[PDB]
Amino acid sequence: KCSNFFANHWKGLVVFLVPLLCLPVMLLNEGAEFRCMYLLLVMAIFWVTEALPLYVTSMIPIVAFPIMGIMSSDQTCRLYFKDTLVMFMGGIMVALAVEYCNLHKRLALRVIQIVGCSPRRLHFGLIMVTMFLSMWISNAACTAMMCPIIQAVLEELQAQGVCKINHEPNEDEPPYPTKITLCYYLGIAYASSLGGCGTIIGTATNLTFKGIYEARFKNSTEQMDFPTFMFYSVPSMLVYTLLTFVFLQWHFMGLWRPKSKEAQEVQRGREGADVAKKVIDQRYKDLGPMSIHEIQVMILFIFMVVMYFTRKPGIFLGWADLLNSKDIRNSMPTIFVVVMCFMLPANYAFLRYCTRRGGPVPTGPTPSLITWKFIQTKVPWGLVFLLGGGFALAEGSKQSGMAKLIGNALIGLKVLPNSVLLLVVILVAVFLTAFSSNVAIANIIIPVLAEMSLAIEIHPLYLILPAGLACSMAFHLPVSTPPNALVAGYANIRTKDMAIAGIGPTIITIITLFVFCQTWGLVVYPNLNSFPEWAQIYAAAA
Amino acid sequence: KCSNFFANHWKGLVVFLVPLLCLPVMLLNEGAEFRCMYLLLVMAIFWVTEALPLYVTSMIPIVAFPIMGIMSSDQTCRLYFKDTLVMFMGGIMVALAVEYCNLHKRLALRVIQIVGCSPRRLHFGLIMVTMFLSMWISNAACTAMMCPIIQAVLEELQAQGVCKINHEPEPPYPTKITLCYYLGIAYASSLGGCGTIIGTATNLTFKGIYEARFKNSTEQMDFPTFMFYSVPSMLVYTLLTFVFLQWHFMGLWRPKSKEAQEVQRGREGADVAKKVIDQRYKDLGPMSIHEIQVMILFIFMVVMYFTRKPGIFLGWADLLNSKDIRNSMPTIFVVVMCFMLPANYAFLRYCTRRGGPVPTGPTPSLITWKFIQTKVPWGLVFLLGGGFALAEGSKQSGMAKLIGNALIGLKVLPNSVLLLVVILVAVFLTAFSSNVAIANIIIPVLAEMSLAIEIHPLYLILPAGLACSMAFHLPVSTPPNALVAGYANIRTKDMAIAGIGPTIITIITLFVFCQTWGLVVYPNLNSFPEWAQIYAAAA
Ligand SMILES: CCCCCCCCCCCCCCCCCCCC(=O)O[C@H](COC(=O)CCCCCCCCCCCCCC)COP(=O)(O)OCCN
Ligand SMILES: CCCCCCCCCCCCCCCCCCCC(=O)O[C@H](COC(=O)CCCCCCCCCCCCCC)COP(=O)(O)OCCN
Ligand SMILES: O=S(=O)(O)c1cc(N=C=S)ccc1/C=C/c1ccc(N=C=S)cc1S(=O)(=O)O
Repeated sequence: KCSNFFANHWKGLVVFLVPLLCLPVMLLNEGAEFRCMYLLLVMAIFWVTEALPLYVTSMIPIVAFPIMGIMSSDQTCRLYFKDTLVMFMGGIMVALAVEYCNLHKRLALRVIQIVGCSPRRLHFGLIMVTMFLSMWISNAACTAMMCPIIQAVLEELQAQGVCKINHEPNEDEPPYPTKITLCYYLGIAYASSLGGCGTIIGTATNLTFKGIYEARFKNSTEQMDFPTFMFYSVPSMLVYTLLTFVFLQWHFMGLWRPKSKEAQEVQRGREGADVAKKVIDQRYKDLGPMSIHEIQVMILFIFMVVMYFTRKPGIFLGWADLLNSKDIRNSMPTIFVVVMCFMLPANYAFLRYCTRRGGPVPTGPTPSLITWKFIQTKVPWGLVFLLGGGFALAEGSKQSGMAKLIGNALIGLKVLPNSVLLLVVILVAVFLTAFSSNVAIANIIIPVLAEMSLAIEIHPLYLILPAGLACSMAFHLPVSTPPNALVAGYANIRTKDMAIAGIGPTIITIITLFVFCQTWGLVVYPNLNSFPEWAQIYAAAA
Repeated sequence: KCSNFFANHWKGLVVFLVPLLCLPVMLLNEGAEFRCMYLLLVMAIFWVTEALPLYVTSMIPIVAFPIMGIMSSDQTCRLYFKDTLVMFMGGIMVALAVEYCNLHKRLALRVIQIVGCSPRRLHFGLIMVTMFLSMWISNAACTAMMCPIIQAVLEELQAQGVCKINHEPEPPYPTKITLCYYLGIAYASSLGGCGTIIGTATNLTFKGIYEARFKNSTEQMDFPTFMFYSVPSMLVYTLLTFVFLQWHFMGLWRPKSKEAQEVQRGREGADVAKKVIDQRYKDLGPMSIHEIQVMILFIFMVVMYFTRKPGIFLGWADLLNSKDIRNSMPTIFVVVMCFMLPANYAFLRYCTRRGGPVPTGPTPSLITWKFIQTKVPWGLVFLLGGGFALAEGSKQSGMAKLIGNALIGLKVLPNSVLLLVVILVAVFLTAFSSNVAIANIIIPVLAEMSLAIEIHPLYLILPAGLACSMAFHLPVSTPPNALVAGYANIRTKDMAIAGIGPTIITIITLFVFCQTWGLVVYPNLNSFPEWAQIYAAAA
């Protein structure tokens, strides 16, 4: 057993040894919750270390749950491929439809002309636009929307000679992305996650903990209206985004290190702006006027986004409330657009048969907006298992009883002083959300915090708001949040790079949430520090 | 001009014009039954005419049902990706694992070696091996695997001068021997597909529909019982098909047909040529531990399939009795084990017995994810799920009862003539379109009609479900036919003439073995069972 043996063969050692070492967890304790804990622990070690492919590791619960007796085999498979998963896959398909024509190149060339063709400036603009867009739309939709634009921008910069997308070349193993590509893709993913926290309709986590608070505490003086939540949350969101942008510049592009070879590259790229402006303008003119194919794709995309926005906005009715015979969710418009792409034609030259006294006749079947061959090749189909694993694991945790075990576990924190309690609550929320779905963590932690707040005589919002915002802060692993998985799949990003890079945003968001809550929340809700009367009534009743 | 536009642009006309033309059905009638019927009619016309891609057409229910009153968005999406579909996808992945590392080549060449080398014995060996392989793999995959071997043998035979691939002199016309070999391979693929549930998708479709419609039925189509029902008839008509082709092209029973002389030249000489080329082409190397491990995993998976719920003893799924397991943990277990296990075990030189060069990098596994992602057909998810979802919506909306009441008049006809008519109609419909589409269209209608009359549902569903897989006349009928017609430049007229034999043989064989052997496998097909009475009364 030389050291070289470990250097070469450590993945197999992990796969062989970890289950045997983790066996005592279930052997010592009787309940089924400990079986679920064992399975979760082994899956977590496989995710962090990446001994197996991620997609294969996500296939374990199908085998594991029926054997352990947690839940039946038919139910487990149905837990995959739920409504939200269909929405995600449809979004990826629509993005490929956009890429099939050259609309993404047109949009990229337009943006470069406005920005000024500087690598540092473009990155800032794309992050800000992504955050503003994600304030009103689901995060995965924004990430899928924005990925091809980033790809086109990187190709243009490479064409001008500024940078390289991939390192110069186990022939199967895909190319390793460069520092700048990592910076851009991680930037758009993090920007989606950070900008989501802005408004009440930005993401489902906000709606979840809002609903829990409203249900548990009616007759509450303080209220989470649409304007008030935004007024509370926006400044912190701005500070997150700017500080995260600065950190990303420092980590990957050598912002404050002039000697570093990273900075010299950006300096040489910026040196050539004057001629690059004419080059970009000429290359844009080289593209012809927008064809009908592009216009049709663009109209379909705008229609999809508008239908996304107007469903139960909360400030007016929307189309969901008109149709109340059955529940309708966001999967409907997406698949509608996917089908409509296959129905419509790319050209209308066949109309020359009946009009314009004839003309050049196609002499062939007319292509549609997209082809199935392009979809079957480009879509990453492993994401089905990776995303469905989260739903399956969450439902298994709920069925087994491990969630109640965790909720009982948090109760012991009552002894701590107030500020230390707030900090520990934020840390616990971040750690738990690292490995699981955001909504599940909110569901398990929030009611405990409400009850514990009533017990110890402090205002419930004081703990509820920071934790609810904290559940969204997931940056380390691809399995933490759908944007991470999407960007990892689109451009092959190894887990180690993401885990190392994610350190900055975590510290930044924790510190800034702590400070702005403790100070600015007092301004927005003046009675936060003190204990109100209606809280006393509920405490006495309970 | 006028005809040419229709010739080029008929698919767009269908797609545009069918929904508007079928709209009055929904407009004039008030019930939800008619909305479901309108959706069914449009989807059926799209599947038959191929106006829109099959996988894309299958996605319509997700949009259509929630907008109407049928079902919610969550429920419709759950209808996709059931247990059986996961079993089928895992089986495809395991078959890919077998294809990787070239085990099928070993089995095929070894069996051909064991059987004779003369042209007739070579034909017999090719047909039998193709049938056996197609029992567990997709049909087109088996055809693609098997064609190169006969191509090489034919090339060498032509080079020697013992036989000619083509007529002497707009592609060249293949001769009778080439037609015999290639058509035999395609037909063998199609016939052997029917033997097993995982052999072809149509089996999964009709089994899943039957299980969904009648959850209380006491007769079950589990993996072993289906095999018991299907295998003997498969062997009988495979043998009869082989005998038919030999008479049609090689003059088997005609002593001097001017076709037996070619075979006599083949048996006199070039037997050694074929033997040498096949023996040399079997130079894969010694059997390796990688292949052995894959083989053991496959055998273990099948053994787990048989011992789920046997009548003789308990077995698993009874020792683990808290929840249902249902033939889905073995398949995914094998798939994961393929990624866990190494392929060399040469790294054990490090510990002791250092007899050779040690590895300098990570050791590969039995398979890679890149191979899986590029080879698996992922549209089957949408196609199969769409079939299941349409069936379930038909059940819930209430349109199923309306169709059954309409077909009550067929009660006067005797049971045997009804079975024959069902088989004939299934074959005729299959002639022009996809097998899975036809199964989706016709199986639920048969189930409801069976409830209306006093007939056991299996009695009609099994023969029709198997008949949906019998397609030989045209390239459009099934992908193996198209692949074979592409390889050897087969004109349509010859294929249509040659396919007459298998049609009659399979029809007669199904007609006889159903009525006789099914009663041995299912003793209660002649009677009307109690649970059927309960279902009919409730409906
Ligand atoms: C009530 C119902 C209960 C049901 C229970 C079901 C349990 C199922 C789950 C089982 C979990 C464990 C599975 C382990 C599989 C074998 C893993 C072997 C890994 C291996 O050999 O790695 C090498 C080093 O091994 C070493 O150094 C390890 C020592 C040698 C191990 C030899 C293993 C093979 C021989 C035995 C096979 C059977 C094992 C038991 C099933 C280096 O490999 P690498 O990293 O270079 O390349 C890896 C390419 N993937
Ligand atoms: C309670 C009420 C419920 C109502 C329910 C209604 C349900 C409606 C369902 C959808 C119906 C509309 C379908 C829209 C797409 C039509 C696609 C036509 C394709 C086309 O032009 O085909 C060409 C010939 O067209 C022709 O010769 C025909 C004329 C084509 C005109 C094109 C018009 C485009 C805009 C249509 C808007 C429709 C809005 C909805 C009415 C030849 O094509 P090919 O074979 O060469 O290529 C094939 C690949 N494409
Ligand atoms: O988590 S739960 O399975 O309990 C769940 C129940 C619901 N009940 C109802 S209606 C609705 C949603 C829901 C889970 C949603 C997600 C679960 C995991 C995600 N990412 C990962 S990994 C993202 C979402 S998201 O769609 O909310 O963004």
